[PDB]
Amino acid sequence: VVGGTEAQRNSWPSQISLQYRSGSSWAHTCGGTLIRQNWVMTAAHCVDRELTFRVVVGEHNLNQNNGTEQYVGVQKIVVHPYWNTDDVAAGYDIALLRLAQSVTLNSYVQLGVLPRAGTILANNSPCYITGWGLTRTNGQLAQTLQQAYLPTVDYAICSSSSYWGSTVKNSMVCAGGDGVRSGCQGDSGGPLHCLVNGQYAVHGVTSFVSRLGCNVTRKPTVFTRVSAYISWINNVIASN
Ligand code: NA
Repeated sequence: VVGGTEAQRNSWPSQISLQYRSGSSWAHTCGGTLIRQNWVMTAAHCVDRELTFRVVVGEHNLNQNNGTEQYVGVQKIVVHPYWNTDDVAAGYDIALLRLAQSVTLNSYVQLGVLPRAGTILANNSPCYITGWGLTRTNGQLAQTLQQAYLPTVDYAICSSSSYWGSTVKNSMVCAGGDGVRSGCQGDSGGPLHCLVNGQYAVHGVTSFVSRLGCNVTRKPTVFTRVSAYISWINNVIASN
């Protein structure tokens, strides 16, 4: 997350770290959101690689013991059937991971709340992106969980030529684009939390940013619109 601030350690209890085995150790690769005690929602492109994955919940500082982490293997990966790895702009960048064991809920570990199906945010709605992503374009991962304030940018605007043009679809949400704050590598798969009717819900799964750099003016970060996939998600969890 570029231009973020460190999160309080109990602000975003549905945030997870998806990590892969790198030698004798694990490295953070992307984010995701706990949606059942044994299911996580992330971006399809995060699990393109044939790696060994684990999920970490109750994480805050990636490089120190917090005393709150639970570590759980990934048992099954279900990617959206229409996902196409060499066409992120077509959409369907979403995947569900069934965990090996169900995690225990507490103040650091809670299920993310999903919007009702069809829900679209008005232009300029207050949202936060969270994650451990690069803190600068071509920079390094944050140590501690970051959050950044990113107002939504409605489809009519984000799909205009000076923004994203036709590359953005109705099945996506755009947020930010001020050139100071944005998503960045390592944030992918992570939540966009938006405050609606007093309650934060996860409206977005971080999907892409410009190749020109993470925080570029009029290129808001693009997220998969969770409220477009509610039935998909339910169908998958019901059938697995
Ligand atoms: Na830690």
